[PDB]
Amino acid sequence: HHHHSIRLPAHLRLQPIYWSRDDVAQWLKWAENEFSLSPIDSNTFEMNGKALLLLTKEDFRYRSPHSGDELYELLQHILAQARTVFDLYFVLDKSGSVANNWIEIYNFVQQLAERFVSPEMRLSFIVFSSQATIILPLTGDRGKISKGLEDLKRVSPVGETYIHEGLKLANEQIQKAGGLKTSSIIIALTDGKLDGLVPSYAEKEAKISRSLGASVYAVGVLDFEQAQLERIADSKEQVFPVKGGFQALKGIINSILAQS
Ligand SMILES: [Mg+2]
Ligand SMILES: [Mg+2]
Ligand SMILES: [Mg+2]
Ligand SMILES: [Mg+2]
Ligand SMILES: [Mg+2]
Ligand SMILES: [Mg+2]
Ligand SMILES: [Mg+2]
Ligand code: NA
Ligand code: NA
Ligand code: NA
Ligand code: NA
Ligand code: NA
Repeated sequence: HHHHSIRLPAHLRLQPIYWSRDDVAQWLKWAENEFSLSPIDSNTFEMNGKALLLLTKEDFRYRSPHSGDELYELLQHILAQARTVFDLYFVLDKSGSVANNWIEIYNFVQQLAERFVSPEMRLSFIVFSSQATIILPLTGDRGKISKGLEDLKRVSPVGETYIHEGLKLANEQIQKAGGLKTSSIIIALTDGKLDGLVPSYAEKEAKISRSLGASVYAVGVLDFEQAQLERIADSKEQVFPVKGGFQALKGIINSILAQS
């Protein structure tokens, strides 16, 4: 049948894997009113969206004898709703300077790759030093992404810090994917210590990214050059320190999700 009209509150339209425990509770309140259900206790599902998605339909029925089957099917319909394809490009400094920090860069990327696993996400991994290389071409195939992560872990840092070459490969793929028609995010991990005219080259390439519609983030490693990262990223609000650990990861995750 094609007579379903499920429109969630705007702030609940993100894929349920990103729902907080409070989001789950709000979804229940919305559903009770939308579907004229009997009262749903606010603690019926004391868990976040990742956990909600592990429950079976039987679990829903046990938790809500009056409404669990309907809520489960509602969730399935929400999961089937089309969401805009979102493309994340990681542009990673493998120069000699960040050699003793490669694992820190890799681990930040792995954490973000593990977060952005909803089916509308596609990831690409690029590394740069004296030359830039696409390690993982843009894809939503989680098997290829896992292989891309294994390849990233084996990188041996060496060479100059020619970040413009890495940004160029993100821009080339964004152009091939549709340019302004795409939803594209670049995440550059670097200390931002650029030599010669590389600052000019990098800022030019980043402005090209923005002319293609992309939003540019910079994650700083080591004693990174904050001002330089601010000129590459869209703004200081899109510059995060890799040293901020979970708080920096949460900050950048929320910022990216808020581009949807
Ligand atoms: Mg509504
Ligand atoms: Mg909104
Ligand atoms: Mg929340
Ligand atoms: Mg029953
Ligand atoms: Mg460097
Ligand atoms: Mg510099
Ligand atoms: Mg999160
Ligand atoms: Na319906
Ligand atoms: Na790969
Ligand atoms: Na793209
Ligand atoms: Na965008
Ligand atoms: Na600027």
